[PDB]
Amino acid sequence: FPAREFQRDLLDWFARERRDLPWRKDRDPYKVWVSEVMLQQTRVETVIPYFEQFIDRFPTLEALADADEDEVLKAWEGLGYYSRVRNLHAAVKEVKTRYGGKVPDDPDEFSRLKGVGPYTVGAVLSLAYGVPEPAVDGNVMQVLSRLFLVTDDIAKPSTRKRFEQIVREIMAYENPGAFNEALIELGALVCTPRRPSCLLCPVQAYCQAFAEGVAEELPVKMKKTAVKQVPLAVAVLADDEGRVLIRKRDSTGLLANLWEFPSCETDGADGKEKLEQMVGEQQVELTEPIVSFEHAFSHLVWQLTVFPGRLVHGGPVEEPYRLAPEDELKAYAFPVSHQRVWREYKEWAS
DNA sequence: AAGACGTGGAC
DNA sequence: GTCCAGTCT
Ligand code: SF4
Ligand SMILES: [Ca+2]
Ligand SMILES: [Ca+2]
Ligand SMILES: [Ca+2]
Repeated sequence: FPAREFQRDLLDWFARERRDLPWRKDRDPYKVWVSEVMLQQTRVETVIPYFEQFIDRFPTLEALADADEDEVLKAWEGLGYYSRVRNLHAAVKEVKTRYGGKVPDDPDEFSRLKGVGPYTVGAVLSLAYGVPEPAVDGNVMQVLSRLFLVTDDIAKPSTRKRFEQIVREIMAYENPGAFNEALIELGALVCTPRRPSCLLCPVQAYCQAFAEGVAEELPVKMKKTAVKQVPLAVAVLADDEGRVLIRKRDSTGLLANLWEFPSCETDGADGKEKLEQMVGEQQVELTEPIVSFEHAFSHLVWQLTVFPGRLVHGGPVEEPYRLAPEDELKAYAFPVSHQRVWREYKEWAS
């Protein structure tokens, strides 16, 4: 494999075409690490405003570590896959507590941190510290599957390990961070899933898939399974003084530690009744439902139905619930589904 | 291994 | 509608 003629060419292309993204302003390990977590299964264009806002709020690792969990989650509100930021928050706290605020440059110690998998180890340490670890994301797997005509299913962990070995074989130990970011940028800008720009492509000469005319069929990936449908009844409960009842989800599993309007997973069966029974347990009367809408997750679809109701206080509002004046709802981090619940509630109200 | 785990944007 | 931008369990 003509590594040098591939490398020199990839990196020259990158020097010319590299996007001036916010996290490329410097090689600060904290800012890099934040961006690499935010970018997990999230497009660059989506990340940009979140990254800018997050770094303004949490300018250093210490700032992030010292912040309240609710503040950090609100900074992630709407980005999706919220355990990323809970893991990052813990990883920074551990980096502060254990390492005094210096991001480990040891791969095993960096990898020991929550949220830091093989991609994030390679991305951060190669960029920040020059450590020659591979940084294999979807872009890289697309590029390598085409270059070396690798047909193994990339859903398999073992496939990713094969790509990691290829990177180690063709890397540029001279400039590891720049090699890694260049391979990713190639997949971002050129070696795209549909209609890849093979003719423009710098490393076209080395592409087995190009020769064979099969780039549009790679990488190989098993079609996704159809997802579960889940009915969800949601109560929007306001008292005479405009405050609304919300509750914090447990830290285990779906939308962990986010706030929501109280909801009961129904089986499509007696929703309004299930909601009234749910609140009584942990005084309230619900009207007819005002809207029904769906909300997609990667692995299930919520079918939401919103029931207005009136709240009469008969005791202390006990955890996990909170009585929030309308003007303070904006302080809490809500999943997009419940942001829409509230929007629909307000539209109906008017 | 393979399901859990969000969301928006482009086909 | 499908596809697509990592890590924990
Ligand atoms: S020639 Fe086409 S398929 Fe091959 S690396 Fe370039 S863009 Fe991807
Ligand atoms: Ca790890
Ligand atoms: Ca890509
Ligand atoms: Ca739970």
